[PDB]
Amino acid sequence: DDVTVVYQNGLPVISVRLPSRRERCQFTLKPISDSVGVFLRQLQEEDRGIDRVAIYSPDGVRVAASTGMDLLLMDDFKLVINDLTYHVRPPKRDL
Ligand SMILES: [Mg+2]
Ligand SMILES: [Mg+2]
Repeated sequence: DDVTVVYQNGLPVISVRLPSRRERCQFTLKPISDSVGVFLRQLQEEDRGIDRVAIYSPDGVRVAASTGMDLLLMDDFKLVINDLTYHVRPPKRDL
């Protein structure tokens, strides 16, 4: 039921269950040009049931929206969607 990150054709695909449906949904991101803020906006656009979304470091520090997805994906992070927190573990890719 978690959030997964899987590279397909060289790009990260992030799959998540959103609050309003059981059908999981996947988001493909461009690491070098998309930011954290872009991903969060896509989540909100996909599900109007989302009131709150944010990404945190494993230590619980909020990640800036302008941070590139490539930088975020170098390590674990937390994704908060409404009242649920997901621990996300991306595969270690160089930089
Ligand atoms: Mg995935
Ligand atoms: Mg991280």
